[PDB]
Amino acid sequence: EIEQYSVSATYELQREDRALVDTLKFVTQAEGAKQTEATMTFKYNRQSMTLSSEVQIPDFDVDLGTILRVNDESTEGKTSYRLTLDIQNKKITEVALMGHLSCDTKEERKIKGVISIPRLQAEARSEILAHWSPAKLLLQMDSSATAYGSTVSKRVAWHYDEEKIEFEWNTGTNVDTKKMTSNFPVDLSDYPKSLHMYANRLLDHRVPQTDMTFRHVGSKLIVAMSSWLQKASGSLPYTQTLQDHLNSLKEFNLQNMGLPDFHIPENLFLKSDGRVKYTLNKNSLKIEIPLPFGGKSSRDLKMLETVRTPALHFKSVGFHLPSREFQVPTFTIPKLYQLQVPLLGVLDLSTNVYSNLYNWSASYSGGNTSTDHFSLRARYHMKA
Repeated sequence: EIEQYSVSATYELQREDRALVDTLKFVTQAEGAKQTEATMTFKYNRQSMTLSSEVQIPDFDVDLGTILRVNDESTEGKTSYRLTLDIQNKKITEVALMGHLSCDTKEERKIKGVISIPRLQAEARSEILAHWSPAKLLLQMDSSATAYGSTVSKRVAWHYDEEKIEFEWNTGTNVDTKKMTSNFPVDLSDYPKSLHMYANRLLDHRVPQTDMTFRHVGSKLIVAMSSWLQKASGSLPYTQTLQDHLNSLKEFNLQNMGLPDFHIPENLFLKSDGRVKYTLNKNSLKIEIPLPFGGKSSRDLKMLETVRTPALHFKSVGFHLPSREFQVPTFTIPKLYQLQVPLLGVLDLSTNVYSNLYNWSASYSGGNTSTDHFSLRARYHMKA
């Protein structure tokens, strides 16, 4: 069926509509009726900065598809990109990594990140925005992560203003018991069958010269220990769930791993509230310090923008070394500096903690409410 073998590393250049794919394939098949196809192809779209990797191995059904799509959307006044990592296992997208960037150079600086897993429910967020402003400054942050129903949040926002300056923080972390139980697979594909077969083996095998099996003594011991448990104090539904578990265990057959009883509260909340309120009366001070020798571009630093190594083509020894072009991140020198000069009070803080069965509140606003009228009210409060 196979007349011979041949392995090749032929490089081709595919016509992707308008774009060109530097398709390099490494097939290792056997010539003849029996094709031992095992090809490691790694496509590259140089016209669209797209990298792909293909490996088909039907011997173990290994058909992995890795596609790296990069969108060049950066312009002279709008720097943007769309990073995409599509991890397909057996052509099934199981890990996807998408990034959205709209970091403009004028006011808006949108930085985003998408992290989710369709198979295991592992959703994570990373979104950054920073609204540029010559006078004030506006900035935000987003970083959320939910995996198996583990809700984690962090909400911190700060904004500058001539009147007031505010700064809050919110560390959200709530993990629910039933949500964990449902999201996390708590049942094994091969476990109830094993328990049933173990119970069958235990029942269908015992000492001779008699017919009682160990299940009778096991039920006796479960009854005795249940009687001892109910002998002591404590009237909770967890005890009744335990009794049901014991009755099920009497036959030596369960449904899941461990103990289904959940003594913890179904809602497990843990939050750290807090803020900063910082008054600057009504106006701020925006000093525009002149910066001499400013506004220069990359070429004025006596440095090159792109580093190009000497391409070495020596025919005597056949040495080939192309020009590796390295891009130096550009930076522009500001001509003026915006400096914010603050003012006096009023000052105020508040922070509240909400842990499980714990609601602690605090509030204090110090500082004279009026500089020119001397109305001081520095009152605090602590509640738990």
